[PDB]
Amino acid sequence: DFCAVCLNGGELLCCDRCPKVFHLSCHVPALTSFPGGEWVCTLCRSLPGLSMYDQKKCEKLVLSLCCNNLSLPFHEPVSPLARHYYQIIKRPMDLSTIRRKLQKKDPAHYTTPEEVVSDVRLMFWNCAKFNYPDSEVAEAGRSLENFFEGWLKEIYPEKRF
Ligand SMILES: [Zn+2]
Ligand SMILES: [Zn+2]
Repeated sequence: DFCAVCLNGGELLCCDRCPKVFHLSCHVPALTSFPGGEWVCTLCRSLPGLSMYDQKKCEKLVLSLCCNNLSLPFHEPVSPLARHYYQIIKRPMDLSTIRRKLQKKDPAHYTTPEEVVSDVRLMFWNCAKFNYPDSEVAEAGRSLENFFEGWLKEIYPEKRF
């Protein structure tokens, strides 16, 4: 009943192989039209810039982040009006920036999975550098990073990073 990424209702696409449902633009990659049917989400699929193999793996990683309820504070960039944020944080990073750079036409498209992982960790580092350690946001960032580091060993057991 609820999009797995933004937790809002409306016109939702169901994945056949898992309970998850998505707004078309909340899925990764975003869909621009509905499918006829028998559709499976990026998490349940099989198989310059990223190789097609790494593209799908990094899409699984980024969608796992977006679908986890702890990622909500990190879905969009911080408002540049936000007091002191852009003075402390010289390299802001957020999941809408990561999503966009996963698109192969993007002029800053990722070329290696290490680049994707470096941005994710940059996001967690900025969170802990700016937010009060007992803020709700800082707690969500620490807990989400533990999820991410676990998925990394699951999706790329071989790579060191
Ligand atoms: Zn959504
Ligand atoms: Zn699924």
